[PDB]
Amino acid sequence: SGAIYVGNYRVVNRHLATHNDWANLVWEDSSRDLLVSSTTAQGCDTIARCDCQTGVYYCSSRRKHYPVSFSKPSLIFVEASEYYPARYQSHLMLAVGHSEPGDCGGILRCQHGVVGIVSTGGNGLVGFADVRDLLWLDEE
Ligand SMILES: C[C@@H](Cc1cocn1)NC(=O)c1nn(C)c2ccccc12
Ligand SMILES: [Zn+2]
Repeated sequence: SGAIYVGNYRVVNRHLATHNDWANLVWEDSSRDLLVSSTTAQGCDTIARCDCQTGVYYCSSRRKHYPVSFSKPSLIFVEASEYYPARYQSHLMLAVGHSEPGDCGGILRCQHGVVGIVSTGGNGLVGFADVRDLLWLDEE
């Protein structure tokens, strides 16, 4: 589990969105595994605006933050899970790192701020849904 709290937005994995998220919906995209809802309180996270390929992510199944090198956001075929059939996921970045299904929502960050959240994984890989292109998260 986990979310990004920037401005009056909450960014979560679409597959982990709650009824309150759907009832306060700002934007969602199944191909990216992302959903954004509105919040009453202002958040403290800031979004990175860059093309870094090194950063650190939080792994709840180890209670640890790990440094990683990761690929650029791309269209990748992801195997089936209980939340989606096997399909192409867009804006996804891969790295070598430990992960388990409940690690989704952990933040990946670089020197500039938050880069994205854990979305996919297995066999020593972890995949992150990028948010750096969502410029509107910084205003309104
Ligand atoms: C919960 C789904 C969401 C999903 C996105 O694309 C399709 N399904 N993801 C997973 O199944 C999953 N995520 N991580 C971090 C893993 C690590 C090891 C094994 C499985 C996974
Ligand atoms: Zn950066």
